[PDB]
Amino acid sequence: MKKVVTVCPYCASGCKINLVVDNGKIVRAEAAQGKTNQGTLCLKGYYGWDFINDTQILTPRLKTPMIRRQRGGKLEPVSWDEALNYVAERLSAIKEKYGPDAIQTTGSSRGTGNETNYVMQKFARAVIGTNNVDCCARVXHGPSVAGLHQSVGNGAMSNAINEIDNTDLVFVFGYNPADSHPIVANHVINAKRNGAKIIVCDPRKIETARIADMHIALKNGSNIALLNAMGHVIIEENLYDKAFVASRTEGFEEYRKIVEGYTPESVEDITGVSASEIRQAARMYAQAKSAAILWGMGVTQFYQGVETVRSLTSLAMLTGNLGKPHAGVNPVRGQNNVQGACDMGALPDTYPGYQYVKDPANREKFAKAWGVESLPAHTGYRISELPHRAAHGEVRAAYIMGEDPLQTDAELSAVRKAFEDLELVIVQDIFMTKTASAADVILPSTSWGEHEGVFTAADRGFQRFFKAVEPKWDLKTDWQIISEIATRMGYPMHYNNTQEIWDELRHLCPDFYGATYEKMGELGFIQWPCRDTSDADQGTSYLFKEKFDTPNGLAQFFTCDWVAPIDKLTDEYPMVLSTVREVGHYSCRSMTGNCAALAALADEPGYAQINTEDAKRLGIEDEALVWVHSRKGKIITRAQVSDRPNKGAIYMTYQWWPEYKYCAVRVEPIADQRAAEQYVIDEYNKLKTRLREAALA
Ligand SMILES: Nc1nc2c(c(=O)[nH]1)N[C@H]1C(S)=C(S)[C@@H](COP(=O)(O)OP(=O)(O)OC[C@H]3O[C@@H](n4cnc5c(=O)[nH]c(N)nc54)[C@H](O)[C@@H]3O)O[C@H]1N2
Ligand SMILES: Nc1nc2c(c(=O)[nH]1)N[C@H]1C(S)=C(S)[C@@H](COP(=O)(O)OP(=O)(O)OC[C@H]3O[C@@H](n4cnc5c(=O)[nH]c(N)nc54)[C@H](O)[C@@H]3O)O[C@H]1N2
Ligand code: SF4
Ligand SMILES: [Mo+4]
Repeated sequence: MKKVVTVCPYCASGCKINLVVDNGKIVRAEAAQGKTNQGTLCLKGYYGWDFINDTQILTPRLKTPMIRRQRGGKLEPVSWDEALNYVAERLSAIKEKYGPDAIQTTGSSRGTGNETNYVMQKFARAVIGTNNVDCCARVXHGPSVAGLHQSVGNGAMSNAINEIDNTDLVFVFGYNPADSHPIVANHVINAKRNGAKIIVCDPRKIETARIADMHIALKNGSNIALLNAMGHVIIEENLYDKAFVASRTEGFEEYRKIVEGYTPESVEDITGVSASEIRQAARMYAQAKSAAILWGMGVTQFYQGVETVRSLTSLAMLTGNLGKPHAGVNPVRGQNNVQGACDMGALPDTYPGYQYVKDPANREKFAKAWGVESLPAHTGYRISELPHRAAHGEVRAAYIMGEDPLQTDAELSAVRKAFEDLELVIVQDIFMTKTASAADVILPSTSWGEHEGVFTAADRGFQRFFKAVEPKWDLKTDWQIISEIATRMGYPMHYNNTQEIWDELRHLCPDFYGATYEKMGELGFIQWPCRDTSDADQGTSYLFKEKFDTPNGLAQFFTCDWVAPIDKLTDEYPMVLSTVREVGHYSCRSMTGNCAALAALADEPGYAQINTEDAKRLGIEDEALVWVHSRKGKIITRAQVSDRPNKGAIYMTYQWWPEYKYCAVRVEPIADQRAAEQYVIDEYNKLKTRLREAALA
């Protein structure tokens, strides 16, 4: 019996886990003394390791490569040699004929690791010769990045997760850590425990709200309105940090100009918050010696999402809550490694280390390092643009690794036809997902407990995770697959281990250079920038101490006018629909749902939080399956009646097989519940056998 140290592959909290191995199998998992979790794990880290053993509760783990040698296809098992040769040849042929930009590749924000993301972007750039690399996941706060990037020059959490504990005030906005990042919620509770004030801006009465000094339950979608009003009060009452605004920012006057009209009274009906509440929240935020803002999707998944991010960052600027510890602007994003995949350059406009491909010097260094004449300089296509690029014949092949767009992208039928429009779709995954079943070629890889690497936690903290068990089938790591394809296409690539990949990149990225494997060790948490390999350099806790990373080093102010959501509530669709998380289960459902204990927790079709009062009116009972109506939309879900959601809006999840946070719908009860249940079991059985029939063939 031995314990192998790893990092949770669920959410970005970065909890260290000791996987206990006995014989050649993982026996159980227990918390380790990581930087962030310090001996605590939530339900998913504790029980979510089971999926590695191919339980088949939902879908089987991929065991062999496959090729569908005819669109009306029999996806048939094949040797690695046939798969790899097939891909390298198709890609070469597509490239020569239509050009490198005719192929699209994806990074992956899950259990694969940073190293393989560096290998895929290298593959796209040095081998195919395109900048078409991108992560879907990087919509975990896609808007956050550039939005935040224009205000501050860096889209990362400005301060450490561990710095939260000592904030004087936590400003939670469109963020529900209790379900989303359990271990980060603990840091917030500990902050309150150390004596911090807490303000929660959220429509729903989430867990955090109950410990909050002030719960600002604004109306779904009234974001910029309240934000402008708060900025208004802060300036009106002279609560801003003038010295800071003068020496470190730009844009005050134009911001001030706009927020002027946004008096608290003027926005009481739009936000549904009383002016005194607004003023009080604004003063509490302004009065705190140090305040930290944490946000999530309730900010980004809105048309005015990108605006709200910059609008919040402005409050932080106004109050000089940047450049010091226990403060900051902190988008706590989703996946265990959404941060890493970005840090590794799995983006169409930067090499790893946030070294823009548009810089001739950056290209010179990389092209030299990669032993290549020229590296493309123009931005690549974004994975979100696939349907469109495929339809118009601009991208002829998609190399999708560790993503499930045929389950996760909006209006999935769109991606089904893109797949239909593409000449070739390669899907490299760990499970027979809906996306994998639609592919032309499946390339099976190792999973999280079967390989090693590094992940970057929510706050840019690099961490090592180790291989705890061998794959039981003939699998290759994602980077071995890409490397061999690269080699068969004429570009020599092979690595003996992930440290070979890491050291290579360390040498090509100044801000990552000091974070050696040794420094990270089994429990080191090293936040970049980490420039010197010397033990004296343990990383950077908070960003912007001296300057701001914007071209002229000053943060940039911004807000705009509040604009009501696109979905007009009607007498026909009187309710607002918004999605939300819940522990137990995790996004894609492929891992969480293939764990015996976790699958026991989540029911099909899944819940829809409905407000006690709303339900009564509509004649909807708790646990009762229900109908949710929209334009060209009707979904069946189980009602979870409660006082938590706010009257007028229902909150479903999406972890079941664009202004995503606001949608006008009409919830209606079901009479023949028994005919509804059977329908659900029926559809679920159908999909399950489908995927099974695809893999087990
Ligand atoms: N409609 C809609 N679209 C969205 C969002 C939304 O909420 N709604 N949100 C955005 C956000 S925040 C996110 S997080 C994304 C999420 O969407 P995706 O990026 O698709 O994320 P997952 O669905 O978690 O898919 C990860 C896949 O990688 C596979 N995988 C896991 N480990 C490995 C590995 O080691 N190797 C390989 N090759 N594969 C592996 C898993 O089995 C799974 O199939 O979508 C974004 N776009
Ligand atoms: N258990 C579990 N945890 C997860 C995941 C999972 O699948 N399961 N997925 C991970 C991933 S990939 C992601 S992207 C994150 C997403 O997690 P979060 O960023 O926490 O996002 P949600 O819970 O979807 O929405 C956050 C909050 O925004 C609030 N909100 C909605 N509309 C508004 C608004 O108009 N204004 C304001 N102020 N608030 C609003 C909602 O009530 C909700 O409480 O979770 C991650 N953690
Ligand atoms: S908080 Fe997140 S990273 Fe930690 S054990 Fe739970 S799912 Fe894993
Ligand atoms: Mo996400």
